[PDB]
Amino acid sequence: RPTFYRQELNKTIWEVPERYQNLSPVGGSVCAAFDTKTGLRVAVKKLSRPFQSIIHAKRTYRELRLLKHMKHENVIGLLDVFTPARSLEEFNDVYLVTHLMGADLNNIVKCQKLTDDHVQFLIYQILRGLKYIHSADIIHRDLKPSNLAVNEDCELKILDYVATRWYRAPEIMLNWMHYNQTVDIWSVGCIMAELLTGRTLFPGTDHIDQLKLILRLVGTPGAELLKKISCESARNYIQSLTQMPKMNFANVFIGANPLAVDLLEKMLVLDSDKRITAAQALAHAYFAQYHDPDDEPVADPYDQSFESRDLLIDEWKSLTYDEVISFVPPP
Ligand SMILES: *[C@H](CC(C)=O)c1cccc(-c2nc(NCCc3ccccc3)c3ccc(N)cc3n2)c1
Repeated sequence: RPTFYRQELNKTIWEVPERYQNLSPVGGSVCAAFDTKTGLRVAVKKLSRPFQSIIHAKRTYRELRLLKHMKHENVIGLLDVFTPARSLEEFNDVYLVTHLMGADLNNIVKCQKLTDDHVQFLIYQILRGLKYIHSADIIHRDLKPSNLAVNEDCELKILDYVATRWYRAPEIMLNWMHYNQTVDIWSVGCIMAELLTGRTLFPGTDHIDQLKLILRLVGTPGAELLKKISCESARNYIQSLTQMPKMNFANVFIGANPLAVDLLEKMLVLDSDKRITAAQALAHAYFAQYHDPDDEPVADPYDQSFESRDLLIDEWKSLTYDEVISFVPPP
């Protein structure tokens, strides 16, 4: 068992192993720290009251399991997890340790005009991480520039104002209950567009405007999609709209690499059934410089059956304790 030390930072007490030094607040609450064991700079997240309630406790468990499962170069994983508690009885605090990445894509994009090469590399990496996440039957749902962290070498990792709505797939905006993994592809298309133009592709003021902006680009639904809409409300909306043709994306992204344009056309498809998958996008010619199918790994199957369980706080808490105790660090 390691030796811990205590200290207070902005009206919060941090109790951590001596391994971690120079705790410095950066934003649960998150501190930057020095990992003496590896000379890495790391982010230490102390979870905000993880067992306050059933919903807090299930979330805490959900977060830990997910992070323990993610083992991929383009997805934030867990370097360490600990609690100062010596028993389940006193277990009331959870700390998660991950790589501290320098910046995020929103910082970058707001502060430099990217080259096509650089966009290729960045988008390639997002898709590589998406492939792995999707192969685990996980949907991110919240992809946006601030959820993508980058180091000075531009190595990218997917994490967990830049408004969420601006990256949300139209089927989520319309509230479809059976959306799929390709909602993340829509987000990637919107991120790619912004990297290439320095502009938010669809900066809606509200949900209605967001859809107006979207439909202006991609056109209104055809009959092939309308015959797939199960509910009257959504069909009444679609049939409301001024019949709009799809823009030719070459007239939107003027001077972009036409393979970038082609890829965007394949990402930003209104009908999610016809949207390219992450695996398929990785093999697109746009990423010819980076694509290697022998180094684009899939994940082990991820057991999400706990999502459908209704358990007591103590039960969620104990399960979390177990996940903490059983943690095996990465090499
Ligand atoms: C009906 C009620 C349910 C089952 O939730 C329903 C509500 C909302 C959305 C769908 C639905 N949407 C899409 N994509 C919508 C795309 C669109 C078009 C215009 C404006 C915004 C969004 C679907 C795509 C494909 C299939 N198979 C089904 C879809 N259902 C349904």
